[PDB]
Amino acid sequence: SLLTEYGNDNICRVLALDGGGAKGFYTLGVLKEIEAMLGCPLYKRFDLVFGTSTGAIIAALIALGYEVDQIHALYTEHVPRVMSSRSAAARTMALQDLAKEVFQDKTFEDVLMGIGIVATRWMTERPMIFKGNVVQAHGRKGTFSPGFGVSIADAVQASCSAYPFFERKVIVTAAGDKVELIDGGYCANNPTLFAIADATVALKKDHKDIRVINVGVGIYPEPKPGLLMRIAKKWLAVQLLQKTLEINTQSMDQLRDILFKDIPTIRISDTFERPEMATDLLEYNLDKLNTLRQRGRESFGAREAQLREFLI
Amino acid sequence: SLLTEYGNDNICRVLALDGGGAKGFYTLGVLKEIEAMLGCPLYKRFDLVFGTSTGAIIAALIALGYEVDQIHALYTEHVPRVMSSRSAAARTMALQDLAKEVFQDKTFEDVLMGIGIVATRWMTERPMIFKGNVVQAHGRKGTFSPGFGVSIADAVQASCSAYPFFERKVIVTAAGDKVELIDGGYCANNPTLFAIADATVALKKDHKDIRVINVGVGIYPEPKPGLLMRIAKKWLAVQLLQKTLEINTQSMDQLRDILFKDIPTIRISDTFERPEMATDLLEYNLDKLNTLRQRGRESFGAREAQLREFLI
Ligand SMILES: Nc1ncnc2c1ncn2[C@@H]1O[C@@H]2COP(=O)(O)O[C@H]3[C@@H](O)[C@H](n4ccc(=O)[nH]c4=O)O[C@@H]3COP(=O)(O)O[C@H]2[C@H]1O
Ligand SMILES: Nc1ncnc2c1ncn2[C@@H]1O[C@@H]2COP(=O)(O)O[C@H]3[C@@H](O)[C@H](n4ccc(=O)[nH]c4=O)O[C@@H]3COP(=O)(O)O[C@H]2[C@H]1O
Repeated sequence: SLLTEYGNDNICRVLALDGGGAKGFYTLGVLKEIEAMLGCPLYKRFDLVFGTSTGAIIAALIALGYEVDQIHALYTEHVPRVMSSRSAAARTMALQDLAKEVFQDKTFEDVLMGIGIVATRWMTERPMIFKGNVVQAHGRKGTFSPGFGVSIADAVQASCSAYPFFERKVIVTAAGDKVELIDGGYCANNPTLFAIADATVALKKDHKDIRVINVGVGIYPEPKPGLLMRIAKKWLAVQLLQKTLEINTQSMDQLRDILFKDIPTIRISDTFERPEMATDLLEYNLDKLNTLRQRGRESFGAREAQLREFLI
Repeated sequence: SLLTEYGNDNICRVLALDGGGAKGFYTLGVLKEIEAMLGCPLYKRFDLVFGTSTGAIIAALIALGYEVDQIHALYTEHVPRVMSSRSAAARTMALQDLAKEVFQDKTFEDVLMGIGIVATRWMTERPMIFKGNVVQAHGRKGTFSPGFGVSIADAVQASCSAYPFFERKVIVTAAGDKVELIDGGYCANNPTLFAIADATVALKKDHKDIRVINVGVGIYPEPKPGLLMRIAKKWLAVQLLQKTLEINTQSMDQLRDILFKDIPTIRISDTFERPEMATDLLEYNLDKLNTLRQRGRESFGAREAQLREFLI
């Protein structure tokens, strides 16, 4: 049904997807409406998609040409099960199962658009960004291999490996370098700035010719310690994890606005008074998470006129 | 003794100081040597100083015209006592005592150079940066008040209030807005990028005419859970706090390098195999912390030739 076709212009259209546990049902609600407004799969209209943690799941599926409805079905099938886990080993196994089943043996040579999948290096404590094409590399292009030769499953699993509650994910690059990786949300749970870095620096696009759409997971009432103590034994570490991720997400958006006022950007992550959920790490109740789909469609509707102007 | 005088050029010299508990003895070791190499108090040569958490203590004293030896004496007198606290209430009281005793009733109208003191808004989860002069504001300059009318004590206490282990610090701005603030290290424990944002965007300085010096606290062997379990009851939250702060520090440096390759910058935060310490929150043993002073002087000596070229 997504038969609408678009001409080519010199405008770089960038999509940046936040991480947020199983609450990306909100993200998919926003994306569904953007898809139906365009009349084409998202990879045809967007030049670059960045994602972090469970947002990298969506970003990778978009880059492989999936339609949002297909993404929603896979996301429903696998993401809540990961978050329902209540042991580190169960969480890591659930996540490994998701990665292989969803992405199989696809690689970063298989993508149909620019991509960036953000993880965090345990050793250097700096990001490792799996990319698809050398033209968005900022250096060392003689040794560039798409995705470091790593499969999309391993890159997405790394992006999601929120140690200490998941195991760290060990990777060996095509150049023969072994790296231990953890969740990308520690350095850029909101990956918009990173995506902009590719567009401005690596793709040499002028700020006038960039359109950025950054979709989050939405903002909901924070779980209080009384609830957290009943479901998590390390409740304070669980709360600290959530609060720090939120700060990283919001402060990253403020920094983008400070440094890149002249880059047209729409961020979609509205505040709601329901549902009352656990943290991103722990929430898996599909009855609550499915209502985030509607909330995402509501957030699109509040911005549809400007989104039409961005994406044409 | 600091009698050397320097002419005026159009080069913006920027100093950016990481947070790191009581381990800023390392920072002061680096700064002592920079001071003695210059022959003047740091505020005469530097145009802008940014600091976060215990690094904002040093940055504020530099901005008030203190000499590094004076800063070291105050830092020794008050910072380790804060970190020796083993209850939230004891920590918050120790920190309040430090703020008032060290800075008394000085305000952001009392500074002798540009300053930025970074804290984190609990509500918006975005930075609140206390500044001294409207010319480094990026907007809303009609309502600008130096430091929001807040005293340096309250701004530095806010920058250091690492909730959940300190209480959040309540502030009322000169415009009559009340804000709850926590440690700046949650959004920019390394404040170099923020400082660069002021120099490039707000001060309209060309990248060629900026010199950035970013001093950290150094990198040391990480405490393992066996040790942490013996000194902290919420040891996993304590470890997560340290690891996330480190990632914020190092990833912030990587992002600066990606976005601002053409801004001359020196970062000084070397790796050492001793001393073995607790996390930044918990370490207070002066016998260990005092050896960081020597390590900071060693780190300066490895970069003295290039530091001479930066600062003349
Ligand atoms: N848009 C951005 N926003 C914020 N930070 C960014 C961004 N881009 C890079 N970085 C950081 O800068 C460091 C060096 O980047 P370089 O581009 O200069 O060199 C690249 C490239 O040549 C090659 N390579 C990259 C991707 C791939 O799929 N295959 C592959 O071969 O490896 C190096 C990447 O390694 P890391 O990713 O581990 O480290 C990066 C990252 O920490
Ligand atoms: N260099 C930077 N790097 C990264 N982020 C930055 C930087 N600078 C600002 N921001 C962020 O951008 C938001 C809006 O900044 P604006 O400069 O546009 O307006 C300012 C100013 O007009 C006025 N004001 C500022 C300081 C002072 O001592 N008295 C005073 O009156 O208040 C607003 C500040 O409030 P916050 O600090 O709470 O929010 C900031 C911050 O989140």
